Amino acid sequence: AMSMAVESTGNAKAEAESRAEAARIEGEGSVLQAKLKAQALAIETEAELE
Amino acid sequence: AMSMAVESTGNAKAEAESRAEAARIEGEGSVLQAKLKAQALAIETEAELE
Repeated sequence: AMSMAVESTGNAKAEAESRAEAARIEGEGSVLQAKLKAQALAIETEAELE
Repeated sequence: AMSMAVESTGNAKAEAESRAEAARIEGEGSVLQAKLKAQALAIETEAELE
């Protein structure tokens, strides 16, 4: 029982930390997409402003 | 369990940091597109202004 218990806990922490680390860096990805697509829209309509 | 755990966490951080770094620089891409397509529209209708 405890054998396949640690089996199951690791086996699911597997498909867990997978999507988890993917989430980490897809998130910091959108973080800099934010900082950037900011300066995109921020000055598109700064020239179009004028 | 912990073996395929670190497997899964890296395997998903893979498809994560992929879209993440793509997001980084597609974002800074639109950032300068912004600074530029600004000066595009900013003076199209500066001559058309006149």
